[PDB]
Amino acid sequence: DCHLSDMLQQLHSVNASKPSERGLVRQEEAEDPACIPIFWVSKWVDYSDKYGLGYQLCDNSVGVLFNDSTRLILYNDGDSLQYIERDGTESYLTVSSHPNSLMKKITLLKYFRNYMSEHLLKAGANITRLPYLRTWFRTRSAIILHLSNGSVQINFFQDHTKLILCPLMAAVTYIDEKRDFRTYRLSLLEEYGCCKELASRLRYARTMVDKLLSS
Ligand SMILES: BrCc1cccc(I)c1
Repeated sequence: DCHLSDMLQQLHSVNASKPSERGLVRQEEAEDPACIPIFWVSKWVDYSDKYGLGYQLCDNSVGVLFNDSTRLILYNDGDSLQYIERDGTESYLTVSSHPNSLMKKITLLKYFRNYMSEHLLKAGANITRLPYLRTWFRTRSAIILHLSNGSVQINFFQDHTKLILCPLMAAVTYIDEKRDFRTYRLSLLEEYGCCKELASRLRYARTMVDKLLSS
């Protein structure tokens, strides 16, 4: 299930502990820099009416989830490709080899790359295996991005805040409006509690991970 069940369990636990009602809140105490995620989606472009969803990961790699549920990933070296059919079957290729099979999808991918590079701002710019985008959807309030390493990222439209959930670390990273990165250990959030806004977004995240599992 790509650790969705695990993540669901970790969020029910933090939310059940009602961490914004704790009298003596020390959210600063729940931080843990040995849980900082390796990957997250730094930019994305929804062209899903026509071709699909383009994105860039923080390592500068660029991927597309095409409508046919195939994925093409261009590594940060500008040439090496990874290709995933619906089957999940992976294969590796290079741009320079010019594979006749994927000419069209390469061109599309380069368009997405071009657009993102010139027109979009990076997420989490001022801080320091290659997964692909498994699934995604968006509500009025947010886009939800589920990576194949189990990570779930939720980007909120209103205020530009972002959640990155890592079930393997049982951790949450929170990017605020001021672009500040903070990484928390979920269990420690139950103990030290947190602010009302991190709290409501974790309630929203549990509902969103529910939604992923009903599909
Ligand atoms: Br219709 C040209 C095109 C294709 C893929 C992505 C983008 I952004 C634009």
